[PDB]
Amino acid sequence: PTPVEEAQQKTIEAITKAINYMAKRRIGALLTIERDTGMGDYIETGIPLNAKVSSELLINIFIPNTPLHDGAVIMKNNEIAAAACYLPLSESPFISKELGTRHRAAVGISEVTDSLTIIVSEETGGVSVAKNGDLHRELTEEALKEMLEAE
Amino acid sequence: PTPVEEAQQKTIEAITKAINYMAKRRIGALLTIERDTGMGDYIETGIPLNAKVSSELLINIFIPNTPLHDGAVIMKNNEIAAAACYLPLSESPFISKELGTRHRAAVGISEVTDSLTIIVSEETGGVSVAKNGDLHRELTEEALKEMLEAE
Ligand SMILES: COc1cccc(C(=O)n2cccc2)c1
Ligand SMILES: [Mg+2]
Repeated sequence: PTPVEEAQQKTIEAITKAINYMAKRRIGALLTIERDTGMGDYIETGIPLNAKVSSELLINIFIPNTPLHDGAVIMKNNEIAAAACYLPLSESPFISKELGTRHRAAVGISEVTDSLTIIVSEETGGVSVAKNGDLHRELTEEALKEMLEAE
Repeated sequence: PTPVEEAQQKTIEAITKAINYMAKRRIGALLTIERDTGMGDYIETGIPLNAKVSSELLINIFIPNTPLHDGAVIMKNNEIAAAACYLPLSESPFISKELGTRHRAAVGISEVTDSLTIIVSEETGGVSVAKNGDLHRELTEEALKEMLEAE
């Protein structure tokens, strides 16, 4: 594999390890991966990080009662661009009624970009992904990893 | 002021805001600012960030009982280079005997570099600075700012 491909694999490994840990601990999380539609307008609403990705940094961002935990992390390739970002809220009727703002924000950004957003529920620990206006819930660890690899 | 001057002042303000937050909550912290002596060997022992400085990120790094909080943050060229870094423990017999390994690590790096290290005590929330092999204890906010500006 090329350096670009190896870097992508390392970033996938960092994301999945972080998400798997937050799911086990019921740590709510909202992580949007920019794709070909630029998300600068949303990145600029958060706290700039421009940080190398690591599982450790991803988890710490979302620890409850901390400055960075409310709002979305937006990643650009192999960097965490910003945290505590605003995303627009979807009004889609296909969002389970019991779900809160993180899931609605994820679907919302997925309606106006080609990004992939991962959500961890603080209520159940369930992991979901929003893409192209659809929310896919209750993902296994294997399914999430495959989704990211395909992305 | 010049761009460089404004950037230095912004970073000092971000540091002092984070230190004040951790002192109030008695969150142990260890933050070393690289100066003329290169610290790459110590940076390489931690988790790479190369992140923009913010008080928010500093606070979200230093969360008790997290891997990212286990060691020193090292700053270089107005960025957070890495977190959870190793620093050498001082063997000086002239450090206050009630202080533990955090303060000995700060003094230790200050014995072999021209860096400035800030320490927040998890026992008391007291703020200290290590430079040139000495520990300056029980600093006020004004005292810490003066040290950062002098540095
Ligand atoms: C010690 O419990 C914690 C608490 C918060 C964050 C982490 C962490 O950074 N990781 C967990 C698995 C890989 C990375 C661990
Ligand atoms: Mg299902």
